[PDB]
Parts: sequence; structure tokens; C-alpha cells
Amino acid sequence: DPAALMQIGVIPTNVRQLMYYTEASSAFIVVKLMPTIDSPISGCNITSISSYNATVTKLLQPIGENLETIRNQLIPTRRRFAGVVIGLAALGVATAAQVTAAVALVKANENAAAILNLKNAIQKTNAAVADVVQATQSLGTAVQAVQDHINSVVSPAITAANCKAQDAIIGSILNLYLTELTTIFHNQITNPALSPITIQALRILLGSTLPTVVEKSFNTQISAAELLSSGLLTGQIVGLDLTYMQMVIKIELPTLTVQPATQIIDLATISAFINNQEVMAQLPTRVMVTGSLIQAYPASQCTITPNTVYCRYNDAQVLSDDTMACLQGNLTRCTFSPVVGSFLTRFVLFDGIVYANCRSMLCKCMQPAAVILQPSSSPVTVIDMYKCVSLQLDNLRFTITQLANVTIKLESSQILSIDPLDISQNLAAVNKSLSDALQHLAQSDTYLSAIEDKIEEILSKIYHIENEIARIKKLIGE
Amino acid sequence: LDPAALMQIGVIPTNVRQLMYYTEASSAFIVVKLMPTIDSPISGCNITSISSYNATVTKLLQPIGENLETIRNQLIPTRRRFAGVVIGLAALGVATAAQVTAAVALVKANENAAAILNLKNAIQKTNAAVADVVQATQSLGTAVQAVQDHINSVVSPAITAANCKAQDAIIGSILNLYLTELTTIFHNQITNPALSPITIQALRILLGSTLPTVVEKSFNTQISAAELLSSGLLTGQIVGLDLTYMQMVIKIELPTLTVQPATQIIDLATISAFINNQEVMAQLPTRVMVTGSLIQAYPASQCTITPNTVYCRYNDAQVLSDDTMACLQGNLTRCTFSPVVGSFLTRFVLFDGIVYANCRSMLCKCMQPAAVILQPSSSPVTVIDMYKCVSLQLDNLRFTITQLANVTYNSTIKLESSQILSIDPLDISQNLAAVNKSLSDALQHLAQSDTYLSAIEDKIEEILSKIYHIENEIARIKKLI
Amino acid sequence: LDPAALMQIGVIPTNVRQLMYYTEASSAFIVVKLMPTIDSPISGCNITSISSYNATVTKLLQPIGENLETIRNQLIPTRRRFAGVVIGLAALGVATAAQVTAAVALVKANENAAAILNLKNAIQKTNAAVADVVQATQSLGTAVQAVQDHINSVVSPAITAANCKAQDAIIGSILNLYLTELTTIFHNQITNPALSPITIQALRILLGSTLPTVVEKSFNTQISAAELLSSGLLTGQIVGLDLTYMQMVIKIELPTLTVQPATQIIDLATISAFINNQEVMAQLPTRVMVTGSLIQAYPASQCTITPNTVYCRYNDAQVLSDDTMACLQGNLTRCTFSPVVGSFLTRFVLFDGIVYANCRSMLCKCMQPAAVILQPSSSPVTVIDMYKCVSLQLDNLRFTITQLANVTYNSTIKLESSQILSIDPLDISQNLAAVNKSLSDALQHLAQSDTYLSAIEDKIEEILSKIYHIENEIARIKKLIG
Ligand SMILES: *[C@@H]1O[C@H](CO)[C@@H](O)[C@H](O)[C@H]1NC(C)=O
Ligand SMILES: *[C@@H]1O[C@H](CO)[C@@H](O)[C@H](O)[C@H]1NC(C)=O
Ligand SMILES: *[C@@H]1O[C@H](CO)[C@@H](O)[C@H](O)[C@H]1NC(C)=O
Ligand SMILES: *[C@@H]1O[C@H](CO)[C@@H](O)[C@H](O)[C@H]1NC(C)=O
Ligand SMILES: *[C@@H]1O[C@H](CO)[C@@H](O)[C@H](O)[C@H]1NC(C)=O
Ligand SMILES: *[C@@H]1O[C@H](CO)[C@@H](O)[C@H](O)[C@H]1NC(C)=O
Ligand SMILES: *[C@@H]1O[C@H](CO)[C@@H](O)[C@H](O)[C@H]1NC(C)=O
Ligand SMILES: *[C@@H]1O[C@H](CO)[C@@H](O)[C@H](O)[C@H]1NC(C)=O
Ligand SMILES: *[C@@H]1O[C@H](CO)[C@@H](O)[C@H](O)[C@H]1NC(C)=O
Ligand SMILES: *[C@@H]1O[C@H](CO)[C@@H](O)[C@H](O)[C@H]1NC(C)=O
Ligand SMILES: *[C@@H]1O[C@H](CO)[C@@H](O)[C@H](O)[C@H]1NC(C)=O
Ligand SMILES: *[C@@H]1O[C@H](CO)[C@@H](O)[C@H](O)[C@H]1NC(C)=O
Repeated sequence: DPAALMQIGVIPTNVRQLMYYTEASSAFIVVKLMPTIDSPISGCNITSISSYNATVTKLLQPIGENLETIRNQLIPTRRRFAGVVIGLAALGVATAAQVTAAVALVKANENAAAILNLKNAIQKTNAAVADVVQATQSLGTAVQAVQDHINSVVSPAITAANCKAQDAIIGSILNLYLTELTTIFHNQITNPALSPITIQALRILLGSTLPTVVEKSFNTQISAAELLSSGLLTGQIVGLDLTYMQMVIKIELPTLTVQPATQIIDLATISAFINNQEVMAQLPTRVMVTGSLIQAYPASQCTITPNTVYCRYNDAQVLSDDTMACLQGNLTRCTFSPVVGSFLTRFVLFDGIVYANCRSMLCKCMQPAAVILQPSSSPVTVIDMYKCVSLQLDNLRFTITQLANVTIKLESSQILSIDPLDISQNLAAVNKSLSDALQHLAQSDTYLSAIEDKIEEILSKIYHIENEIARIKKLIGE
Repeated sequence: LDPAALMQIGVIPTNVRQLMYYTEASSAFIVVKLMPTIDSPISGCNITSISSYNATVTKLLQPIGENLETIRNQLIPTRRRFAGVVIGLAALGVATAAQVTAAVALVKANENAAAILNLKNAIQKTNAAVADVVQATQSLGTAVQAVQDHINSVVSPAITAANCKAQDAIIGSILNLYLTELTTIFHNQITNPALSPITIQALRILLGSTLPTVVEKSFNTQISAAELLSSGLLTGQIVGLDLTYMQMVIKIELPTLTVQPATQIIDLATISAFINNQEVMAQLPTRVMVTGSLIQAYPASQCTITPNTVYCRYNDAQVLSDDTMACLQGNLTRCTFSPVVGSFLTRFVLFDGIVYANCRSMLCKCMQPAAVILQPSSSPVTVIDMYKCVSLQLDNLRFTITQLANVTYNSTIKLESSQILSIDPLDISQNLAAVNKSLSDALQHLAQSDTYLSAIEDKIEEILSKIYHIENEIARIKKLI
Repeated sequence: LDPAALMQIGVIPTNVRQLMYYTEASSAFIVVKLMPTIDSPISGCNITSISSYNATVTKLLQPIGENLETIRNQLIPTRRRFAGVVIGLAALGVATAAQVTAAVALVKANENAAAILNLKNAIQKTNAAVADVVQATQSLGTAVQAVQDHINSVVSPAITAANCKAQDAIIGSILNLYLTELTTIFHNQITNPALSPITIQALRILLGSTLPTVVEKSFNTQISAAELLSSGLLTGQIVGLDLTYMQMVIKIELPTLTVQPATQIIDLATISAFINNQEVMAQLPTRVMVTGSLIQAYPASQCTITPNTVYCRYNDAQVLSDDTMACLQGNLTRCTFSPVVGSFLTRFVLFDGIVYANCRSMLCKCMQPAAVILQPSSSPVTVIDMYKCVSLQLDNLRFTITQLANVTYNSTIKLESSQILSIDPLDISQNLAAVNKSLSDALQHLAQSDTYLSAIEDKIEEILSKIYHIENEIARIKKLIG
């Protein structure tokens, strides 16, 4: 919490809010894998069409078989899903996510079936994008990623002359798409039908259609530029027909809300100069604060904006008692690893002010023409208008115009290395010292046990002396 | 053999696969014709983009070409018909077993590669994206040209002073786009580039829309082109090159897998658990190989995975510690738990119809017997089969449970809080510094302690003396009487 | 300096390369026309795509523009001609050196930027993939349109109400593919988007089929277009942008390389060895920098590598521990080995004709001199040169050794078993917990040995007291008797 933690060299670089998922707006798409070629054909065969159909069908066999095993067999069983999830054993061993996704799958069964009910019209229609319609109502959108390119190249008629050439252009168009499909449909998981469709997969699958579909299916105020460039869009396969080669995907757009009393701070670190060496604090690069509570929170899998971080689920990791204390101001509990600093990690601008390691890097001020030096008592030296106005950090001059407002104590036992190999070597060293301490103990024990025995002899002598003084005292005393 | 009943700790076997080794392999030769054929007549015009493309690509292939020449037409076959053993390997400088292996293969494919480049003229004259290279009614391999179909599509029937500007432009963006991708594969960084493996990813860039056709046409295997294209099975290596004709000969190889008996590759996932008053997660390898009583960490990140099989070139196993083995072998007092920030996605798992959840860290609201499932401290994880709940609700997710478990909680769980620690470097280093600090005090305390000891030795020599004199003084006083 | 007698340990030098520092960098400007030119006449027809593409590419470039403004158009130049001062940096909020460095370079190029962004119309109205930007017999750089050629092939000579739907479809997919790729480069995540660098990856997406042409045209160095495109030497930054004309001015920068006199960058590979009865591997860094007697880990993950050279903008070196340095310098008693599961691929190496192999873990069968090479426990690795074997066979691999080794240099290999341990975090923590348990017992046992020490000192104090009385009587009975 105490950002006064930048005396050490760790500077906050961002403060975003945390958004969670409340509900989701959806849309159904039918990916038409086989394009429409309705021009008459005689005395000629277009082999590429056959091959594409065969290779793609085999490629989709796992998704299909999984779909049947789950859907068309153990959950909706020759009847109509009424809301009770049954036979989840069908999934074998599944994660919470997969189980969640399976339920969503059966819940979508009725819509997927409505759309697949029109598979035939969808196939006969030549179109890159098209509204799947049933008597005055839109079920969703039907897309075919290669249709436009195909229409540009197909001959109005395919005769025995055209043949060779046509089978070639259609061939390369289909095969290129096929190849990209190969990139997305690999049979490795047990329930592939339940794997999420990423925006990258959607791009491959929908080709040049993605933009059009993105707008056509969502009415939110969010622009098509955001949906495409961010990672909010995510979909899942909800239906398949291998004969018409049509895949029904359900796309989803999250409805993000902000979680109160929670911030997600980014921490960067410049090299400090402590106890005679260039070092760098060792802390998480992204933390989450909720009052006094602090967790590590890298949103590598979340969508990040300049002022917000939207995450599917919580990815927080617990920090160590020593780490927290260090973030909460207590700098004697931090940890610094030595480093080979460079220009890029020796300084940083922070709202006009510049924080830098002037001990490791030459902070040669120009206007005041005075070379800045750094007290061995200060890890990092600040630099505002007061200390300079036109500073020059090796090959880079620039003015300074702001002013910064506002006890140090660092033990060299805080300067360690956090590297497996390095740690194991120190561990070995510590262990050898424990072994020396144990030997010292043995030596020590042996000696004390020897004194105890001499003490015994000494007592046996005191007695005899004592008794001898009692007798000699019987020739003059009682 | 790994009590899978290590599930009481929250680790669940999510997969069991067979391991497969690569006995032999089938291969085929491909000639990548880098220069498109253009037959439409040219007159009163000069397509320059073709000149540039030729120049840039020839440079980009100089390193591979030079290397290929040095090894081949220079030192390994020694420009003398190979015999059976390789000679002159010092030519490679420093090489790894994988590279030497490839070098040996290079010279072995020497004969075939020659046969193919021997037809570089015909191969180049022929306009075709894919064509069979033939000699004496035999097929030596396949000839591909990734852009041909596209070029053919755009190039006009006759190029003339009128077209020139527009034709050169389209033929240019086409060749240039290919060039860019190609420039993404051939970067000279190593000392022996001609020996670097060609991946399916590079193979795709190199062959373009031609890949599916080639894959099908090169092997007859039962495996489908879909498996071949979508798996990582296929691999290739350069074994021929003619910079003049810009034709690169490549040898593609498809393995012939075999099931190594008595071996399984198990995937291990962990849900969080509640132990000694904290939400923790067991720390173990995520993928182990098992053979008898031997367990090794087997991260097959370099292999081809199937729902039932794992196949690798060479095993990438890692040895596990005695404690970690003890743990997976069933001795839970040896496992290691790290505290974690649980979430819905990590507090339960479905295992063949029965659920396994951390009902302390999560609200397991049973719906049928309408009760809140309470998790006793002596259970880091609860099991929920039909007998405990026929209708369960887990945070907005409701489902039925109609399968019965098989009681094996015969032995109570013995777990010490010392098993709960962080396995993260930073955290480990801090702990080590604490340990060391504690030991340094002891080492100091022993040094001072070593002083109160030197004092005793003294007060003892004093006593032994005063005693020696008191004895003389007594016998003296005694002899006087 | 670095006994390669580190080879007796199975760690071998695979590459020695020179290091190179980036001195000066010759630049060049590029104007990216994000909108193609359709000159053919249009009648009664709305090419819908041109509108949509435009609305989208624009909201996409808003962040880069908005930010690029608050910086250039509002807080560094300030409605006036720059004068080498750089004020108002506070506008960047918190910014790193690389960013600040860029903000400087931005305002510095502002002049050339606006110059180009002043020939908008000439650029827009012109129809070409690659167009030289000129102003009074001078090249201000190059203007480029990634999709132009393609569009020209497609676009009909005259777009009518009959061609419409058809044309809007072809043109529309061409633009949308490009738009999609652009959606891959321009996500708004940072605070100063405009400052983020442009990679050859981003560059490729942006200029498409143009890149090879632009590159060769705007640089006259000895480096071939091939290398500039294959390596990672090229970089650029967004200097000028105009949302209305959809033109982005970019500054491509090609670095001038300068060798660091003494430094050398060595790559270390390790084969398994057989030490204290088990197969293991030495735990050293993979790439190190060596200058005289200083050694640092040098992972040039970013840098541009060549068979003989390594060029980086700034260092990425890491400090090595004393034990690691001692090991790298020949003191093998300080190295660290980890038991491993060996494989063919990691059991041997060819070093200038001579093979180095673990012949305990692998069967080193000599073919010509016909014999099986045995490796004594004392040799963690064996060296097979021509003197030992002419034709060797390492299962399936059969080759000839024609070189001789002379590195017969002798030095006793002293290796303690405490050098064989795991470097895996989980394993380290398990070991640290055991060391802790001992430290724990030692401390309790110490508590006790502190109790005796007091009790011993107690009976001593007593003895020394009884020796008082006994001493007075003997001095009394000595006088009261004379
Ligand atoms: C068309 O050609 C394909 C092979 O290219 C063949 O399998 C098919 O039988 C031919 N057409 C039919 C259905 O007869
Ligand atoms: C795919 O080929 C099969 C024959 O194997 C045929 O029944 C089916 O209609 C084809 N699908 C399409 C959409 O062409
Ligand atoms: C900061 O650490 C020191 C010792 O490491 C401790 O004495 C102090 O109490 C800690 N911070 C506070 C005041 O809680
Ligand atoms: C510590 O040293 C002893 C012998 O000196 C050894 O048995 C132990 O393995 C070493 N360290 C550990 C616990 O790894
Ligand atoms: C054809 O164009 C190339 C460059 O594009 C040029 O080098 C050559 O001179 C031209 N034709 C000739 C031989 O004049
Ligand atoms: C590529 O250019 C070279 C010389 O510039 C020429 O010899 C060669 O014929 C061209 N490509 C081919 C093999 O047609
Ligand atoms: C498990 O480990 C304990 C100590 O960690 C050991 O005493 C016990 O024998 C092991 N389990 C059994 C009974 O094999
Ligand atoms: C252990 O602590 C001692 C003093 O407390 C210190 O000298 C030593 O460097 C520490 N261990 C290591 C080598 O990190
Ligand atoms: C073309 O269509 C778009 C939307 O479909 C519309 O906004 C635009 O006004 C139309 N063309 C023009 C500029 O009139
Ligand atoms: C982009 O759209 C704007 C208005 O929507 C228009 O002024 C501009 O001409 C379009 N792009 C260009 C520069 O052609
Ligand atoms: C190598 O290490 C040993 C102990 O591990 C040490 O005694 C020796 O001095 C070191 N090498 C030399 C001779 O510097
Ligand atoms: C060492 O053991 C003691 C108790 O057995 C414990 O308090 C300490 O935390 C353990 N090691 C460390 C410093 O983590």
C-alpha cells in the first residue's frame, strides 16, 4: 500500500479497476464450411471439392463424436431437455469449466436444432454472410469465409475445357482455408466439443466475415473495433452436422460491472544501490489491493484496458508474510537481487519528477551544470526542478518542470539471489554450516560430560579431606 | 502403484495414455520450386518485381546453400560415392547428436536429391502448383510451387507495354508476400542451418495451399491427411538446393509409432483442499510416466498427444525426488501443499459422475436432501456421490448426481502443517534466509557458550590445585602429630 | 580464461560470437495509407464496405491518436516550433526510460512528420502501393498502401448499379481481412500507446506485400534487403497520424553496429555425465558474456544473432554467483550436477571431429578397431578421437573419426556427492524443510546443553565454596596447634 515504497525503487505505473462478469449477451452463428458453387458442370469433375469435404469431415470427427456422446446420447436422451442436468458421467473426468460448458450445451440444444433445421436452405444460399430466417424471425447468422473469393473466380459454366483451371483456383482457395482449419482443430483433449473458441480461432473460422458478423450480432454500445481487438468475444460449439458441414457456434459478449473497493496496481522496479552494489527489489509485477489485503494478480488471461482489468475468474496468488510487509511500507523486510543495470532500468519519469539510480548511472545535469551524486544512504535519488531543470542521462537531454513533496535502514542480509541454482547453492552452504554447528555441539557436549566426571572425582577428594579434618579435629576438638 | 486414492488430497488423474516410440519411418521427397512459371508472352515490357524477388530470395538462401555445399559437395561424401560410414565430420565444427544424425541423413539422401535436381530444367519449365517429378516411368517425388495457382489466376494472357505497370504490380505483391513469409522461416543464426529441422509450421509457409495435396500424395499410410496436417508428426530437412533454379529439395518423414508396453502417461490435476485451516493445493508434476514402481515427471510438451496416446522422438522424462515419489506412491505425509486463492473453477471436478469438491472453501448446497454439505476438518476434500446428494447446486450451477462411489477412506488422513509451504523462488529464498538467520544465532551462541567453557576449565585447574595443597597441608599437620 | 576443461564435465562451448553495440541509427519515414484509392467511376451505388472499414479502422486508431495528441499537439511542442528543451513530460504520467526516449524522438521528428502529413491529398489522390513522397525535388520518405495492388486487380473499370453488390463484396473482404490483421496490432492496453514500438511483425501486417519494397528503397546500407527482413534489426515508431485521411506516419530506424573490443559471447551446451554412480547434467547458464575475468549470464533472447555476431540495444546480462563463476573458471568442485534421465540426443557431441560421450550411460561401440569403449567411474565423460577409434557406432549412427585430441592436459577430478542435487523449486523447498528440521533439533539440543552448562557452573561455585571452609580450618588448626 504505502507508495513511499519507491525509495527502494519500486514505482507504481498503473491503477486500474477490477471488473467482474455479471451476465452475458449471446448470438448464434452457423459456420458453413463448404462454399456454394451453383454454376452448371458437365464433362468435368472438380476433385478439390471432394477432397476438401473428406479432409474437413475427418478433421471434425472428434468434435462430432464428442457432441454425440454428450448431447445426442446421455443428456438429451431421445426426448426434450426440461432443465435437469443428467448423466454428467458422460464427460469422464471434467473440470468445473467443462461441466459448466456442457450444461450450456444442452441449454442451447433447442436453438441449435432450430438453426440446423434450416441446414439445407443455408447450404443452397450463395452468401458470405446471411440472416438465418424462419417465418419472420432471425435465428442467427450463417457465414462462409471463402464464398466471396470463390464467386470472384468461378466460371459461369464449368465444361471439359474450364475443368483443369477451375479445379485449380477452387483447389487453392479451399486448401488454404483447410490448412488454417488444421491449425485450430487438433484432437488432443477428451471433450474437445467443450473447448472454448478464442477470438483467434474465430478469425480463422470466419475469415473476412468476422467484422460483419461482430456488428450484425451485437447491439451493445461497445464498438466493433473493441470486440475485435480485445478478448471479450468467446464462443462455443453448440451443434454440428457433418453431412452439410455446418457448425453452430454460440458467441458471447460479457456484461462487465466494477467490483467495489478493489484496485489492480502495476509495479515496475528500477535498480537501487544498496550496501555497495546495484540491486533490484523482488516483488510481484501486478498486485491487487482490497484495503489492507494484497494478492498477486497477473491478468495474463484477462482483458486489460488503460483504466480497467476485466477477468473471467479470479487468478490471484497469495503473497508471503515478508512480501506483504514490504509492500505495506516495511522496507527492512524486502528482498533485493543484485543486477547488471542498464540505461532502461536505471530511471523513470513519474508525473514530471524523475527517480533514478544516480550512483550506478551518471546523472549529469546540464542547465545547473552540476553532476548529481548519490548518498550511500539513499537507494534512489529523486530529481525535480529544484535539483535540476535540463538533465542529461547519457545521450538523452530533457527539461524537468515539477516539484516533489515529502528514515532508511537496509541490512545486506536482504540482498540475495532468487534463482533456483543460486538458491540451491546457498542452501548447500547453510546446510554445511548446520553441520559445523552440530559438530561444535558434539565437541561441546563431550567436554561438559568430561567436567561432570572430574567433578565427581573432586567431590570424592573433598569428602576424604573433610573426613581427615574431622579426625585431626578430634585431637583438639569434640 | 500410485494410489489414485491420492484424490483425498485433491489431486485427480484426468488422463491415462499409452506411450509410443518411433521405430522406423517412411519418407518422400519434395522439390519446392521457389520461382513461379510465367508462360504468357512478354513484349515491350520488363517485369522487374521478378528480378528483385529472385535476388532477395537467393541472398536469403545463401547461408543454407553454402552450408549445404560445405557439408555435402565438400566434406562428408568427399565428392566420392558414399560407402556406408560417414567421413569428415570435423567439417561441421561443433554439432549435437541431432545435427550429426541429420548430417548422416543428408549424405544418405544424396543420391535421390541429385536425381531430382537433375531435372531442375523440366521441373522449372512445367507450370503447375503440384506435379510429379518423373524419370524412366518412376516418381522421384513431388514438385510444388506455392504461388503458381494464384499467379496463373492474375497474370494476363499476354503481357505487353500496355499491361506492364499493372502486371508487374500484381505479380509483385504476390511474390513479395511469399517472400515476407519465407523471410520468417530462413534466418541465418546457427553455424549449420542446412541441418535445422523443417517444422510443419515452416512447411506450411513453404508449400502454401499445396500442403494438403502433397501430404496425401506422398504417403499411403492409414493415417488421414487431417491427422498428418493437424498433428506434429510430419517433419522435414533440406537435402538439396540449386540457387540458380531456386529449387529446394526437401525430405519429409512420417514416423511409424509403436506402443511401449507396461507404460502409461498420467495427467494429474489438483483442485484446492482445506488443510490445517487454509485453502491449499497439492504441489506435484502435472504429467508423470508410470512403469511398474517407477514414476517420472513426463512433460510431453514436445510430442504429439492423443486422447489415448503420447508419442515422442526421444523421452523428455525428469527424475522426481524421494518425497514426491513417496507422495504419489501413497504417503500423504510427504506431499507438499501451497496455500492458494481458490475460485469456482478450481474447487471441484467431476469424476465419472461423482463430484470432488472443497466444500469448506466453497458452498456445496445440496438441493435434494436440501442441506448445506459440511466438510469436517479431517477431510481436505469431500466426495459427493448419489448417497450424499442426488441434486447438487454449486454457485449457480445445478445438476444431478446419480453414480455411487466406492469407499476407500479406510485410513484417516495424517497431515502436518509443515507440509504447507510456498514453492515459489522468492518465497523459498526468504524462508532460507530465515533458516540461516536462526542458524547464525546458534553459531554465535555457541561461540559465547564456548567462553563459559574456557572459564570452567580454569575454575577446575584452580580447584585441582587448591585441593593438591590442602592435601599437603593436612599430611604435614598430620606428620606433626 | 574459462578452462574448456569444463568439457571433462560434459559442458561444451558450441559458439563463440562477438558482441555488438548500437551506436547511431539511420532512419526513414513511411506514410501508411490505411485507405485504398478507387478511381474507377461509381454511379448509383454505395460501396458499403469502404464506409464500415473506415468507421472501424478509425475507432481503432483513436487511442493511438488521442494519446499522440495530448503528447505532440498539446504538451511538448505547444502550438510553437520546438527548441530543444522538452517540457511538460508530466503529461506522460508515469513513463519508462524507453518511452521517455521515444517521446523525445517523437517531438524531434514532429517537423518532418507534419511536413508529410501536409501532402495528404497528393498521397490520397495518388493510386499506388508504394509512392515516393516529394516536395520540391526532395523525398520526405515513402507513402504506402498495403492493399492497393489487390484492390486494383479486383475493382471493376466502372462501378455501376449492376456491379455494386458484386464489387462491394470483393472489395469488402479485401479490406476486412486487412482490418482483421490490424485488429491484431492495435489493442488499447498501455497509457501511452503512441510510444509503443513497432516490430517487424507489426510492420509486416501494416505494410503487407509492400515491406520488401519499402525496405530496399529507404536504406542504402551494406546490409541486404534479405537480412533487414529476416533479422530483427528494423523497428519504428508512430510519429504522425491523421484520423480523417487515415494516414499514419512511421519512422523506420536501421541501427549502425559497433563491436565491443574485448567481450565475447559463448553458448554452453551440456551432455550427461556419469558422476558418483549416476547419470547427471551440469547446471550452468546457457549463454554467458566473457570479458577477461568477468562473466555474466547473457540471454540474448531479444537481440539479433548471427553465426559470428550478437547485437543488442541494451544489456540483458545477469550476475552469476561465486560458485557458478568458480565453476565456469575451472574449479569443478563448485559446479552443480542434477540427476537426469538421459537420451541419445543428450549423451554425446561432436567437437571439431572429436566426440565427447557419456559411455557409461550409452553403448559406445567401436567398429573399425572393433571394441566396446568402457568408461571408468573416474571419467565423467569419455573423449573418443581417432587414436581410440576410427569407425564409431552410437546405436544406429555410424561415422568416422579422423581427428586427434591433444588436450591430454591432466588435472585430478575431485567431485563430492554434495554437488549432485536438484535445482527444481519443489525439490529445493523439500530440502530446505529438512535442513530446517535439523536446525530445529540442533536448537533444542542446544537448549539442553545450556542447562548442563549452568548446572556444571553451579556445582563448581559450590565446590569453590566448600574449599573456603576447608581452607580456613586448615589455617586455623594450623595455628591453634602451631
Ligand atoms: C470425382 O472425382 C473424385 C476424385 O477426384 C472421385 O472420388 C469421384 O468419384 C468423382 N465423381 C463421382 C462422384 O463420380
Ligand atoms: C460431403 O460429402 C458427402 C459424401 O461423402 C456428401 O454426402 C455431403 O453432402 C457433402 N457435403 C457437402 C456440403 O458438400
Ligand atoms: C518491520 O520489520 C521489523 C523487523 O523486520 C519489525 O520489528 C517491525 O515491527 C515491522 N513493521 C511493523 C512495525 O509492524
Ligand atoms: C547436508 O549435509 C549432510 C551431510 O553433510 C547431507 O546428508 C544432506 O543431504 C545435506 N543437505 C541436504 C539436506 O540436502
Ligand atoms: C529488366 O529489369 C531488371 C530490374 O528490374 C534490370 O536489372 C534489367 O536491366 C532489365 N532488363 C535488361 C537486361 O535491361
Ligand atoms: C534468378 O536470377 C538468376 C540471376 O539473377 C538467373 O540465373 C536465374 O535464371 C533466375 N531464376 C531462374 C532459375 O529462372
Ligand atoms: C510416510 O512417511 C512417514 C514420515 O514422513 C514414514 O514414517 C512412513 O513410514 C511413510 N508411510 C509408510 C507407513 O510407508
Ligand atoms: C547466512 O547468514 C550469514 C550471516 O547471518 C551470512 O554471512 C551468509 O551470507 C548467509 N548465507 C548466504 C551465503 O547467503
Ligand atoms: C452507405 O451505407 C452506410 C451504411 O450501410 C451509410 O452509413 C452511408 O451513408 C451510405 N453511403 C453514403 C455515404 O451515403
Ligand atoms: C474515412 O471516413 C471519413 C468520414 O467517415 C471520411 O472523411 C474519409 O474520407 C474516410 N477515409 C478517407 C481519408 O478516405
Ligand atoms: C576450488 O574449490 C575448493 C573447495 O571447493 C577450494 O578449496 C579451492 O581453493 C578452489 N580452487 C582454487 C584452488 O582456487
Ligand atoms: C522450521 O520448523 C519450525 C517448526 O518445526 C517452523 O516454525 C519454521 O517455520 C520452519 N522453517 C521455516 C523458517 O519456514
